[PDB]
Amino acid sequence: PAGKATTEEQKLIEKINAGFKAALAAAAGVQPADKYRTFVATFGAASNKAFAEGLSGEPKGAAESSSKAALTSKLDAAYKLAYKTAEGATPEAKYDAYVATLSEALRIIAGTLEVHAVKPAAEEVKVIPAGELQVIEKVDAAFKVAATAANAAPANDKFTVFEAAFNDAIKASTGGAYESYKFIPALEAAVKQAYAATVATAPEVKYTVFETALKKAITAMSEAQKAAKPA
Repeated sequence: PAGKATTEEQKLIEKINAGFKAALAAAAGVQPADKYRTFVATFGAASNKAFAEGLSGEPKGAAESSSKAALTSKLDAAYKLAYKTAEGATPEAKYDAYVATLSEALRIIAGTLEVHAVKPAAEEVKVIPAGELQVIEKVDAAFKVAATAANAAPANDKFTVFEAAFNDAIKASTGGAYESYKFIPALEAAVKQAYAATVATAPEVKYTVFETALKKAITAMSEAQKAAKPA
């Protein structure tokens, strides 16, 4: 699990620079001669060292050489292509241009070997479901003032009071937060039954159903705090 992020190529590409610098750096400061032999002959050793240090297999992937082929094919291609151009390049600056050419070719490889994942909207959890359940404490309490102050109704407006405090009390205390019965899903649908039930129901528990189901439903949701039954 996330054992390693970088790879031998990506990781090594930073080390080969030192080998190359030893050769490229040695190119200048020396006599007009011997500057050519080292640039071509020292590169052989420098590239061999990285390759000799990039020894990897990774049987997990089907690729065995293709992964390293990209590094060497492009690396040698630019090197040989960059040098080859020097032969045709204008003697006005064929050597400086030649050396500069690799650096760019060599630098871009670091940009082409980048994972390049970029996955907008990877689907992340905005909020933990375990929380926001505690607020049920107030909901259960605030429910009382809805039950009594409603009961005082003369058999009229009784619901209105609930719809008043239920929608208000929840929002009024927390106006700037969860403005609407959403803090805990299921209510939006489950509540809807209330109007589907308190219309055609036996004439005896018409209110009791409303009192019992709401309290009962909210209680079940109470057990959620104990355990959210996580995978």
